[PDB]
Amino acid sequence: ALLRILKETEFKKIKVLGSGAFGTVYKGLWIPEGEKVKIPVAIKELRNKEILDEAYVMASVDNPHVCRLLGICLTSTVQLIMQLMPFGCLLDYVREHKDNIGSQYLLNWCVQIAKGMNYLEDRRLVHRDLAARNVLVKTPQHVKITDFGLVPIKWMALESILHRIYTHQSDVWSYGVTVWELMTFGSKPYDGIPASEISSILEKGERLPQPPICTIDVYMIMRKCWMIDADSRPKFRELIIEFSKMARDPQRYLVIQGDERMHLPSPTDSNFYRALMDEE
Amino acid sequence: QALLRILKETEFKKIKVLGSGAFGTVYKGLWIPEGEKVKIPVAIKELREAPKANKEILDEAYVMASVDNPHVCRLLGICLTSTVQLIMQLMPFGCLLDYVREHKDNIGSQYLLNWCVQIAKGMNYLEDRRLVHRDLAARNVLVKTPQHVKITDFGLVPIKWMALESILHRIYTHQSDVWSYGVTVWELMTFGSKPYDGIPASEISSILEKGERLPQPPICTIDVYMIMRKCWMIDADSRPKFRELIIEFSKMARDPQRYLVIQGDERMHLPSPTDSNFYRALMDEEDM
Ligand SMILES: Nc1ncnc2c1ncn2[C@@H]1O[C@H](COP(=O)(O)OP(=O)(O)NP(=O)(O)O)[C@@H](O)[C@H]1O
Ligand SMILES: Nc1ncnc2c1ncn2[C@@H]1O[C@H](COP(=O)(O)OP(=O)(O)NP(=O)(O)O)[C@@H](O)[C@H]1O
Ligand SMILES: O=C(Nc1nccs1)[C@@H](c1cc(F)ccc1O)N1Cc2ccccc2C1=O
Ligand SMILES: O=C(Nc1nccs1)[C@@H](c1cc(F)ccc1O)N1Cc2ccccc2C1=O
Ligand SMILES: [Mg+2]
Ligand SMILES: [Mg+2]
Repeated sequence: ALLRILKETEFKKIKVLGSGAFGTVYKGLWIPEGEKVKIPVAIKELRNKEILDEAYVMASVDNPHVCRLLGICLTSTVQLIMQLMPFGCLLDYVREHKDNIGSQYLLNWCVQIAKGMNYLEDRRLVHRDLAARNVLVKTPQHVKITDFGLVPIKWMALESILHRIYTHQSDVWSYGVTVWELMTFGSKPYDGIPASEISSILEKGERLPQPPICTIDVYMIMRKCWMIDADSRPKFRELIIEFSKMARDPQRYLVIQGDERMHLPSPTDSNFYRALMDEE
Repeated sequence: QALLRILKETEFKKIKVLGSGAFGTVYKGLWIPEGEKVKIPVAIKELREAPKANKEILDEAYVMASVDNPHVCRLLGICLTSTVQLIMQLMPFGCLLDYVREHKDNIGSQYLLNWCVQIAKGMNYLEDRRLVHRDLAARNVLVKTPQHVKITDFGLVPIKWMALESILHRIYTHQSDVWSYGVTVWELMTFGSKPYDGIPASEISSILEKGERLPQPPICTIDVYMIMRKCWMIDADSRPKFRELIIEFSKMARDPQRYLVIQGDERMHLPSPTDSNFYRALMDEEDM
């Protein structure tokens, strides 16, 4: 219904964008038959036709902060088509802007990721791979969650490392690590520590260090996501409220040098961005 | 208002040339948001002739940057260089004239009538905003997707699209726009034929007073051609209103094969919901 079955003669892979746990992402072109136009798309080639049933679920998501699977091609290697995000993922974005971000942008991203994760919770889809690399930037003012519903030890809750149980509260943990990535401008969590040892350091009660720009107010939220008791860590609905609260007074909760001249887009610039690449 | 972004050079680059018109050349361009590594496709119209003049160009730019309708194009930005350059969204399918030419006979009756409805909706919106188009023609109707057209280059010599009272006097009205709307419909129904082909433009004024109009397109039933002819009546106030045209064409679009006789109209692909959602998610996320 909302998933278009494509045939191989309708799209072309052009450039490789990256590789992850399961799949390689290409920049591609959609070639509508009978037409002379070439529309850019993102294609994930993976590494059971029932997969069609899985595809229908991701084609059925409806939220401004959740990516939708647009099409699939099954003739050979399973290929999936979704809208291409020219800004790439949020992780690469925040690294390349380590010097010019701003508290207003950072806190709003936390709101948007929480909104998307709450939507997935309402639909009872567990992400199982939330991380800054799986948050796509449509525009700098608008981020979207991807590759949900399907090796990454440093984002997994303790109950996911020891036992293989992924819950919405396990997603809350990975949400906490995702915020940490943003607040550290794309730092690698537990840098230098082998993944084999992360299981053990968490039971000793060691967490990720406090980001230098974070007040304790925001750091308490992050740490609250990493509590060993899954049912005691925050709910996504609460995260929306807290971060939305902080976004109404951003300089009070994030201490960034020069935070006054690198703030939210002007309405003229917002209208220009929106008419050009974000009309939803 | 203040929906017009004043762009500076070095923020956009002209890449490919798309065409030239009465005053200006349109390029495919790239917007490079400052501080970013991204290349956003745009359409750029560089005018033809280069002070104080750009204060009225700016005043119109603010007006055209403020239109809000699904079937009316919006001016997005302007660059105030020697030659003024204008920025709007790039329509990769191009104008409706070239589209209907490259799909001659390959178009279904359902498509043709829907375009007439949408152009009328947009032209009625411009009337609601008290803006005279002054240049309605199939070349100034852009195809966003095949199911969605938008009006452009409004509110600013094309003798064969002008009402008689515009040729013999520079009087452009919403009712004179109704005339060019009729000529535009004729273009669509003839799959992009040239209007009054073979008659010199200097002589068009005289043939209209003698009562000669554009011929009936072979695919048009008598009902569709009668609307067209009412658009070209010498009495301006006797021509249809745009909202009446919306109602009329909407009625015919609910039974297109009753009003358009097209060979193979049963083998002519119609818009399927799966294809609609795919087109919209990729290039038409706007409300409609
Ligand atoms: N729709 C898209 N548009 C643009 N770039 C994309 C898109 N999807 C993915 N990418 C890029 O492709 C990279 C790799 O894709 P992916 O296969 O998801 O690996 P990953 O997400 O980074 N790691 P993993 O969580 O294990 O999949 C991402 O980091 C993005 O930079
Ligand atoms: N936004 C756009 N996206 C894509 N193609 C466009 C766009 N605007 C204009 N074009 C193309 O550029 C061509 C030339 O533009 P233009 O200068 O307006 O000439 P024209 O509209 O054909 N004649 P006229 O408008 O009466 O002066 C058009 O015919 C279209 O094919
Ligand atoms: O395709 C995906 N991502 C892509 N990156 C570049 C192009 S597509 C990914 C996905 C996309 C989306 F919009 C929303 C949630 C997701 O989980 N999916 C979907 C799916 C269905 C059946 C089997 C495997 C996968 C799979 O891996
Ligand atoms: O810019 C236009 N067309 C373009 N084609 C390719 C890129 S822009 C055109 C226009 C665009 C639109 F979205 C809606 C209505 C319009 O009248 N305008 C606007 C304007 C303002 C001041 C002086 C001259 C012009 C002028 O020519
Ligand atoms: Mg991924
Ligand atoms: Mg034009």
